[PDB]
Amino acid sequence: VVGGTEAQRNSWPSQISLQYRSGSSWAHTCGGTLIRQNWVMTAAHCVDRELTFRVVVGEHNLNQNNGTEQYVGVQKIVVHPYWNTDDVAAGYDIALLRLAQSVTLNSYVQLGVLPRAGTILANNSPCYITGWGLTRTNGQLAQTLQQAYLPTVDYAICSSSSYWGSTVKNSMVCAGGDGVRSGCQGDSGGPLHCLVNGQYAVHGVTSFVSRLGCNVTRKPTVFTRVSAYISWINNVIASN
Ligand SMILES: *C(=O)c1cc(N)ccc1[C@@H](OC(C)=O)C(=O)OC
Repeated sequence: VVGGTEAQRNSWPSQISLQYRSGSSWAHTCGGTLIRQNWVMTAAHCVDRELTFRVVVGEHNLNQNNGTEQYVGVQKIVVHPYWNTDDVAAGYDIALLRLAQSVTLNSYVQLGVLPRAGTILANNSPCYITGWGLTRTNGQLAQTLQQAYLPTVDYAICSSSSYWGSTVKNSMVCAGGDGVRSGCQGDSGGPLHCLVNGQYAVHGVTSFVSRLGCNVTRKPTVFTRVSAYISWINNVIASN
């Protein structure tokens, strides 16, 4: 997260760290959202590599023991059938991770609330991006969970030429694009939490920023629109 502020410990308790085994250590790669005590939602992109992955719930500082962590193995990964590694701008940047165990829910560990199917937000809707990603373009990961206020930008503006054009599809949410605040690599997979009827709900799974840089005026961060996937997400869980 470019241009963000440290989050309070308990603000975003559905945030996870997606980590891979890196020699004899574990490194953060992605975010995600805990959606069931045994299921995480992230981006397909985050699991293109055939690596050994773990989930961290209740994470605040990547490098220090918070006294609130739970560390859980990934038992099965289910990527969207239409995801293609070579075409992110096609969309379907969505994955569901089944965990090797159910996590215990407490103040640091809650489920993410998903929108109703089909739900589209109005332009300039109040949303936050969270995550441990890079804090400048070509910079380094954050140690503590960062948040940025990132209002939405509706599809008609986002798909205009001076924005993303045709790169962006109505299966995606765009948010931000001020030049100052963004998602950045390491936030892929994470949540875009948006305030609807006085409750924060996860409308976005972080997908991409510009090759030109993370914080680029009129290049909003692009999310997979969760409301487009609710039938698929339910259909996976009921059967897996
Ligand atoms: C996501 O964590 C990530 C990581 C790496 N190494 C490259 C790209 C990405 C995505 O970044 C974000 C901000 O989502 C990405 O831009 O995918 C196209």
